[PDB]
Amino acid sequence: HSESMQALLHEVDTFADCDTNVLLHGETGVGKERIAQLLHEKHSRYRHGEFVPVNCGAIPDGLFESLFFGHAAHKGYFEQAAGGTLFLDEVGDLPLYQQVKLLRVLEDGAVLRVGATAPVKVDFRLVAASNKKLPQLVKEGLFRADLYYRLAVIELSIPSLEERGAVDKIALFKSFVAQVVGEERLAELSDLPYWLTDSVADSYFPGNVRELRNLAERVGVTVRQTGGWDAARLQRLI
Ligand SMILES: Nc1nc2c(ncn2[C@@H]2O[C@H](COP(=O)(O)OP(=O)(O)OP(=O)(O)O)[C@@H](O)[C@H]2O)c(=O)[nH]1
Ligand SMILES: [Mg+2]
Repeated sequence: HSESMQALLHEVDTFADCDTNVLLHGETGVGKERIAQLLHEKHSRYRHGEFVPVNCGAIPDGLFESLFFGHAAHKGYFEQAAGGTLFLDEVGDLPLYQQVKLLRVLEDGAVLRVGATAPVKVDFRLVAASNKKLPQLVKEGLFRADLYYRLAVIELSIPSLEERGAVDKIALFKSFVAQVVGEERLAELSDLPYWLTDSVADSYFPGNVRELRNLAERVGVTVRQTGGWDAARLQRLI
């Protein structure tokens, strides 16, 4: 890995095993959910519960209540993350009202299942992630200051691929390709063409590691289904 990743994983080593809330920063596809899964499985207690991922930017207002609090039957995300870790991706995309309901769950430590009269305690580790400048959203009143100061305790910054550099881009590409083709079959084929890795290293990935994994999956499947490195087929993919 590069220096950015080693520093980041060092932060993870320091801060994984404790109950404090974590806020992850980074562009789309840098690997924020992977980091949250790391934090989950390096927690000594919460590792035994479920990892519950939630994209707050794909929840329609009509279903927020059902999806988060459940029904008296449906189990919401809070109760699904009992003894585990809740990953709140795109937390900045929450509307203000849903921000307030979340902060009230976080402060009181309980949820009311829709259609119930007694609230039920809840215990989970909170990892939230955003790709936006949350403090500046708070200055504009698009994000609530109470929720922010409750979320933004352990802050981690996940580097982009352009920050990680060409050596890390090429190593990620190669391990993804090897995972798609099989290291043993890769051994029985020609070497990976140099123009391919050069092209990878000199390309900008807006989608960061998601986009790069997609490219390596297309490459690996082409190789797997044709039995070699077709330069026309591969060239089409760049
Ligand atoms: N091997 C490996 N895979 C990685 C690494 N970083 C990211 N990935 C993978 O690349 C993809 C990135 O997806 P996520 O981790 O969910 O990305 P994200 O940053 O949460 O994206 P957003 O949902 O847009 O915030 C996944 O398939 C990850 O497992 C890395 O350092 N090593
Ligand atoms: Mg995600």
